[PDB]
Amino acid sequence: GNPLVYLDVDANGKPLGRVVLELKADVVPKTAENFRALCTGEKGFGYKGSTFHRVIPSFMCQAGDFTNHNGTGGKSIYGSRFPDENFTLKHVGPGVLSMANAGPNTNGSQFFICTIKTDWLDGKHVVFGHVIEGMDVVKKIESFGSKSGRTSKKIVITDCGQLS
Repeated sequence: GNPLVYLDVDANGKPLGRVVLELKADVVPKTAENFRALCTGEKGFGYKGSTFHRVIPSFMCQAGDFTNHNGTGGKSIYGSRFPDENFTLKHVGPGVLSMANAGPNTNGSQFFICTIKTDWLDGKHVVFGHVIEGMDVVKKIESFGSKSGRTSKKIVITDCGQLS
């Protein structure tokens, strides 16, 4: 079936716990495979040791810039960027996992977990999964954000990988 992956997250060097994500490879196989491989690190790069750099309360928590740590970087397993696969899954509520981007067809490695329904992103960001376990961890992360997105704690993905 669809991959299950995990992110273990610290804030200021102390563990918050684990976020488990289901990747909808049935719907968006290319987007799911990218995220899966960046969690395992099997291509020689990926999310381990990187940060949630942009966190906005009552919106979303964004991570995945493992090259520049600030929203300008990241890369996919295919190359620097890859196309929008489809917009079939929608931003229906808290727990949606979706690709951050810089306009059409600019997916790399940055992603976000919604903490509300973000319907205005439908047709603009590729949704590719959702939180299975660990919304409590997501709410902790969210609480360390700000309106500007700047975090008030250093929020690090210390470990990540594939469960199934």
